[PDB]
Amino acid sequence: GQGPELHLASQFVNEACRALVFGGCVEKSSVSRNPEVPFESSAYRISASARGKELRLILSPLPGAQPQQEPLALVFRFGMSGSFQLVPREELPRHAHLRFYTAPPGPRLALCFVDIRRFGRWDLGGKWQPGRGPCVLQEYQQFRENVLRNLADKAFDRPICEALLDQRFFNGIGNYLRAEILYRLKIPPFEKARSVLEALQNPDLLELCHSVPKEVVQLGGKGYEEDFAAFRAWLRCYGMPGMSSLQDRHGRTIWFQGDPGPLAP
DNA sequence: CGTCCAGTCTAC
DNA sequence: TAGACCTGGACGG
Repeated sequence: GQGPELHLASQFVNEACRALVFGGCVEKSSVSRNPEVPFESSAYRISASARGKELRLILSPLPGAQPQQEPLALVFRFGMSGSFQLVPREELPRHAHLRFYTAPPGPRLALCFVDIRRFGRWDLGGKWQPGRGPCVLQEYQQFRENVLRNLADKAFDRPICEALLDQRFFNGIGNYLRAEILYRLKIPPFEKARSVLEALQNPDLLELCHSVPKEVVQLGGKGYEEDFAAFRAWLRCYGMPGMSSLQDRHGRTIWFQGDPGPLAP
């Protein structure tokens, strides 16, 4: 996921787990090379929040939960294939690498971090990855100033479609989003980042870095395969017939119309 | 069958 | 940076 997927997952966790109570340990799959989660509680609630391409779960024990314990936070990055699912306890998906189990009475469910390709990671702190800029979805004003007040940075030397994946500055922006955003303004992908942003020191590029991911979040769907049909209709550029497409210098495909721009490999 | 396609993260 | 890290779906002999 990119920002909208992390945001929708955080919403899913909060809605699904709102009236659930978990107990037991946090079971990690043998196959997963991420950390064991050292947390056991007779009774705990799960909640989520998102910031850019990161999701923080908090495990919060109830009054009286044994053993006595402070709440524990985990931060996930999803990679290419990461998702949350709430399934029956006996019918865990293939590639569920982290499971939290409901306590009884009522049906015995499992909240699972499911990650086919195992690119997703998690950490025992609750701290956002330092270096990551403000969330384009929830911290717009901070994200926007953080760009304009650092155009001198060597990252803005690169073409605009490469800078747009720099998570120090576009925390939440992924491959489909850079395609869709530039297509709305018809900005050539291999225009020089500093030149495109100096030109605004009309929704502009930084406004669309907020508003376009927001359009995806308001669509809902995406696991939270039917409300993928809507999303695939929503795309105007990325992967769409009669669209130009090159590799950026890190070998990532950028979709666009017409003029590729001055720095085009 | 077979090949190619879909965000970090860390060590050269 | 450039390569590694993984699985499954899509498309082609």
